[PDB]
Amino acid sequence: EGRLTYGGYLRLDQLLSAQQPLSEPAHHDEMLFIIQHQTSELWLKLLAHELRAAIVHLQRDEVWQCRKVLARSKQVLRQLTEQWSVLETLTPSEYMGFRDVLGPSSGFQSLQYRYIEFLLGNKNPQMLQVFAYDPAGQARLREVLEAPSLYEEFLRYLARFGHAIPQQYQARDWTAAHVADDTLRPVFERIYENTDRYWREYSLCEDLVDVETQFQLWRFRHMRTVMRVIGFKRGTGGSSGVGFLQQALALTFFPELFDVRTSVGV
Amino acid sequence: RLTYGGYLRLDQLLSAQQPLSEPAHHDEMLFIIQHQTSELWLKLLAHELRAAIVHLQRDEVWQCRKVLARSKQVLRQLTEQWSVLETLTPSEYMGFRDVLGPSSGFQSLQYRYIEFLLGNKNPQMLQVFAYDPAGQARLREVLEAPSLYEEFLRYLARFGHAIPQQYQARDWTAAHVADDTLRPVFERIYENTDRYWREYSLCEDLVDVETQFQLWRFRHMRTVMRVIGFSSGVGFLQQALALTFFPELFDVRTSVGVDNRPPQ
Amino acid sequence: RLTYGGYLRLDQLLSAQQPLSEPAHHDEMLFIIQHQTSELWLKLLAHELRAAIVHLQRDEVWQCRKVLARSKQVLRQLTEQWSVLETLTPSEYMGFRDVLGPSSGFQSLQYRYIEFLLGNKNPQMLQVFAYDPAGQARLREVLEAPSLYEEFLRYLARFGHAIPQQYQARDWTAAHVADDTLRPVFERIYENTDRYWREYSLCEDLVDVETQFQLWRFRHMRTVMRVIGFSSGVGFLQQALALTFFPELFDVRTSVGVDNRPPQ
Amino acid sequence: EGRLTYGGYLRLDQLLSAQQPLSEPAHHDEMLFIIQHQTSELWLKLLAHELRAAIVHLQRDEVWQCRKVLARSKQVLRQLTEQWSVLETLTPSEYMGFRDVLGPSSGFQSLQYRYIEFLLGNKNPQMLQVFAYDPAGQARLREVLEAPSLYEEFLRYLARFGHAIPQQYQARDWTAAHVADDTLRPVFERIYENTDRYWREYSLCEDLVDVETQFQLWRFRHMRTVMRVIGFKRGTGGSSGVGFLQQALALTFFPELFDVRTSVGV
Ligand code: HEM
Ligand code: HEM
Ligand code: HEM
Ligand code: HEM
Ligand SMILES: N[C@@H](Cc1c[nH]c2ccccc12)C(=O)O
Ligand SMILES: N[C@@H](Cc1c[nH]c2ccccc12)C(=O)O
Ligand SMILES: N[C@@H](Cc1c[nH]c2ccccc12)C(=O)O
Ligand SMILES: N[C@@H](Cc1c[nH]c2ccccc12)C(=O)O
Ligand SMILES: N[C@@H](Cc1c[nH]c2ccccc12)C(=O)O
Ligand SMILES: N[C@@H](Cc1c[nH]c2ccccc12)C(=O)O
Ligand SMILES: N[C@@H](Cc1c[nH]c2ccccc12)C(=O)O
Ligand SMILES: N[C@@H](Cc1c[nH]c2ccccc12)C(=O)O
Ligand SMILES: [Mn+2]
Ligand SMILES: [Mn+2]
Ligand SMILES: [Mn+2]
Ligand SMILES: [Mn+2]
Repeated sequence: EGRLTYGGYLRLDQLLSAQQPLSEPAHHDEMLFIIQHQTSELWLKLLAHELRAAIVHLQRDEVWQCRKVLARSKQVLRQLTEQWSVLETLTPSEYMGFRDVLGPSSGFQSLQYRYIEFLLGNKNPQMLQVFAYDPAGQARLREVLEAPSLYEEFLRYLARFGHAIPQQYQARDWTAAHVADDTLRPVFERIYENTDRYWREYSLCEDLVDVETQFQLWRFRHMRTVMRVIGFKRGTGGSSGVGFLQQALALTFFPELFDVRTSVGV
Repeated sequence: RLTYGGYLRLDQLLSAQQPLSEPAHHDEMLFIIQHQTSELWLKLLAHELRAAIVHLQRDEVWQCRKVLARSKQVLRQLTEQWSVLETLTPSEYMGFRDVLGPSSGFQSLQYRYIEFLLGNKNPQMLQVFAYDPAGQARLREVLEAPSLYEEFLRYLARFGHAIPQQYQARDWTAAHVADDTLRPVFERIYENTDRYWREYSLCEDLVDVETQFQLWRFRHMRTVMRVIGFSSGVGFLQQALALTFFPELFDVRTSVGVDNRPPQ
Repeated sequence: RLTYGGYLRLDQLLSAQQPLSEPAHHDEMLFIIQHQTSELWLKLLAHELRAAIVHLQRDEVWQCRKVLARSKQVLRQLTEQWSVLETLTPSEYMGFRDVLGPSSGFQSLQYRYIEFLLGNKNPQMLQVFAYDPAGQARLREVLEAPSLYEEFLRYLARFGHAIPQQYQARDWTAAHVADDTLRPVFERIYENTDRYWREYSLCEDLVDVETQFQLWRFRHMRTVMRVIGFSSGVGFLQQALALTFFPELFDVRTSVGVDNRPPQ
Repeated sequence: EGRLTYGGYLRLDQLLSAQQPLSEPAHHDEMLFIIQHQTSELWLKLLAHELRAAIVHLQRDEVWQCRKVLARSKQVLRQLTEQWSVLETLTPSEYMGFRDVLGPSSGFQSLQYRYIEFLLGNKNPQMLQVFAYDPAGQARLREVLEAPSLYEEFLRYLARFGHAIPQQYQARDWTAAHVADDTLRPVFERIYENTDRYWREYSLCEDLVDVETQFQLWRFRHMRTVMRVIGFKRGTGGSSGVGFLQQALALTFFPELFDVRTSVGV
């Protein structure tokens, strides 16, 4: 159909022909497994689309626009987090009926997910290997890898307005994951200590805290779902499974924002 | 097949987002993805509802309930996701709505499948799918088969319930009409849950499914209202809220009351 | 004050659940707690909405938005919690509904406060609170004061917007009537968000608040429908869905369209 | 008003006069702080009410009734978990405006919460000390402490139907928290390996997994909220704060149910 019809515009012939279970005979629960991932991948694509715009707004000092885009980003992350409730209706007995059809593949190979991790700041050049089979996508990942993260662009925004931001944030090896910077503590303390004056900065700090918290919630529900489905069995990717996902919850995108809590109003 | 992206056919899935606006409008991606995620969930919902029907045809109560439990969760995601589209403002929509066609989800085959399966049969709807004789035939099969509700009634008939003989054979293509003779049947079930726990649990599962479906319809309407404002249009969506899949289940609420409980 | 239970006054709070059924019916506790949690949330909502009004009176936009953000979250909890009551079946309710009085949340003072604050003023409602002259007077104060919406309009008037002079002084006890002269005002705001971002963001916050409130009304109605089935009754709840707090905000959707964007 | 009026039935004069902020002047955000806890305490009271009934149903082999009560229990836990989203709008700058008015009190002193923990199996006789000031409530906690938990009643249910349940579960020191029992693995493996036959047991196992998962989600959101409000500052109760809440996520009510995942369909 033409791009002006409902199905043609949405390219449903292509979208709705992408569900191909491998189990033989076809296991009833494999459709859920596939759709759970595909809906997530679509939301991740939208999330990346929105986050990229949030970065551009920050670079241009467009605060309200940045916040609006981040508001939608939070709603998308919330859908990604809420949907785990569907997959939790998948029991170990059902999963073991087709887990074998799956190869040594895993979410590790999710290009879109890695894209988000990179955009938020959890850079990992060593992650470019898993996508060696695909140079095209690998290239797009490299771009974000070599560019300032959402968090670093926020720091650059603060720098443009006279905040005491270290000179290194003007230019450095962006491919290296951000490391907790103690010198940023006084910067955020000032913001939280005078919110009427630094309302723009204050609102953005809380938006970032919201984003990270929602992301961690996604990681937690992910881990808990894996736990109830495969328990402590090793993952098809090669990790310890739950153990590895448990360590992921220890990661932090915006450490200084959480650390400042300990000194606010001291 | 062997890799994450290969198994999930992501090259195909992630190349299905093609905005028409040019210069490309930032908010068109949301418009597309909002529909596509919904279509994927609707496909899963049909997959599960078909299984629920099979379980009823096999007198498999707990299995039917488990499948319906997942169905409720899928309907819940479809309902909750409207919150994302609510961030689409009139200012943003007016920037790309002009390049879009004049259709809506009214043209969704997957959605019509759900309506049909639940019992809201409409032979006239087959016309809109004339362009697709394949999907038209696939939809006609559901149209000619008993709905999820009618299969529940047939299940009840197989176990002593006073289900009218008409439910054994009739023109299933016609949408179910409220049957007052079913009132005593549901009253007996709700008035003796200790004995009719299977039937009672299924009745409540159906009420859950319909209620969640109505919530989807309401959130849909409220989202459309805040985007384009106020048959067809939002008026048609308002009328959809007056539709009911399992009327007798809601009607029985007004007459249940016999107390068959033992000494307490 | 010094201890957890003392500070939260739990001895008082947790001794307020007194079922009337005897023998006590297991499901009456839910009925009570469902109402009490809602009343607590409504109290917080009034607390926040009052603050939102103060911020508008002080031209404090970001503060108003932050308070409204919390208000939306409170309304969301009030809406989501209906899922708990949906597990109350007709079979269970018929076991204790007889000992209950003939009233409903229509008699909720806290709820009426919210309706009034949002603009749905009704002097006649003061009568139902005649038994409580104190609460009647506290409610009358909100009745005689500009609503959250009218304070938003007054804020707009202070900054060059073509707000009618009538909004400077009038009988606030009367519910706001749809004003077509406000259409060009909101069109200008939505057609130049780069300049009117403050106004644009507040307009959308109000649409969010009203939409979430309507979702609460809908879930309320659907829950009542599945418990007791189908002016007064569910018919009255159905009519409540036709009420609107900020009509002009929804109406402008049908006429926005001027494109003031720079070259792109 | 009489118990037949709306306000009289719900005892609103008493319920709505229980919000007494201590800050001076009255801090705007203290009302949220109080109401957030009071709504939670009301849901916890309902949860305990429902869980007690679930236990009675299990003792009487009333499976569908038990499941229905657990379904409502899950919905209540979901409300308790979802509401954290309201409290997350409370920033460090707002909280520090009245955190001082609060004494050395903490959720540790929540009798209703401890009641739930005990009912689920996380027994701790040493926790009877914190409620020494209140012998009345302390007594009610002791009852559940000395009685079989929800999980142990499930095991006793399985025992009544011929499942290979250890004799110790017929009578033992219930005040002692349940310890992971390896001998239960074969019992749950059999259930998950033949769900058509053991559908009753299967459904109950999944209900318990649902309950524990939802409870852990509550613990996680609790911890994340504390993290964004007070950061890594020590709690008013006396613990490390986030660190302590982090260890709480390591606790498990029904270990055998999660451990069996590793051997299901081996
Ligand atoms: C049956 C349900 C699921 C199970 C058992 C499961 C299991 C796992 C395991 C064991 C890992 C660790 C790597 C390995 O050794 O394989 C992993 C990683 C990952 N999974 Fe899941 N998964 C499930 C569903 C999902 C869904 C629906 C998504 C959404 C697209 C997803 C996204 C991811 C991602 C993005 C990683 C990489 C994380 C990182 O590098 O931190 N998984 N999964
Ligand atoms: C802001 C975006 C949207 C607008 C303005 C809109 C508008 C409408 C309107 C006016 C109708 C009534 C029938 C007609 O006149 O064509 C309709 C129906 C429908 N729409 Fe929406 N829609 C939007 C987004 C969506 C999304 C994301 C979905 C999910 C796939 C969806 C699904 C449907 C369905 C399934 C019907 C058929 C309902 C029925 O036959 O009762 N729409 N839409
Ligand atoms: C199964 C239990 C419930 C039933 C059968 C029920 C029924 C009704 C009915 C029939 C009305 C219409 C006015 C009237 O005729 O009195 C009403 C109004 C109302 N109810 Fe519900 N209700 C229930 C639970 C609740 C709960 C838990 C709340 C939360 C506090 C609540 C809040 C309200 C409010 C605020 C109104 C006034 C609405 C308005 O004036 O638009 N109800 N209820
Ligand atoms: C401003 C928000 C909050 C903060 C900063 C906070 C902080 C803390 C901290 C630091 C602890 C550890 C013990 C200590 O050293 O004090 C704790 C424990 C606890 N809190 Fe929270 N809390 C908050 C809100 C809530 C709410 C709304 C509830 C719901 C009633 C709650 C329930 C509990 C419970 C039940 C424990 C005991 C847990 C256990 O023994 O595992 N808290 N809280
Ligand atoms: N972060 C929350 C609360 C919030 C709204 N506006 C704010 C401004 C500043 C700080 C926090 C907020 C939200 O985005 O809803
Ligand atoms: N890694 C998962 C399997 C898996 C989860 N999601 C996937 C998506 C595609 C392929 C495999 C997977 C496991 O250990 O069972
Ligand atoms: N029908 C809308 C556009 C639209 C809504 N939903 C759609 C789905 C697909 C394509 C277009 C649409 C219009 O008036 O233009
Ligand atoms: N219908 C609700 C409540 C429920 C659970 N089990 C039931 C059995 C019978 C009737 C209602 C129920 C649910 O599915 O969660
Ligand atoms: N009005 C209902 C009972 C009821 C509903 N909500 C209430 C709140 C409080 C007291 C009673 C009620 C009846 O017909 O009896
Ligand atoms: N109203 C939505 C979306 C939004 C965020 N910021 C905005 C600014 C202007 C208009 C809309 C928005 C929200 O509050 O999340
Ligand atoms: N545990 C999920 C899924 C479920 C429903 N019925 C079941 C029966 C057996 C196992 C799991 C289920 C729920 O309660 O909704
Ligand atoms: N323990 C919390 C204070 C707290 C949270 N909830 C409470 C309820 C009552 C009294 C104190 C509290 C802190 O460290 O800040
Ligand atoms: Mn059979
Ligand atoms: Mn009768
Ligand atoms: Mn000022
Ligand atoms: Mn005009």
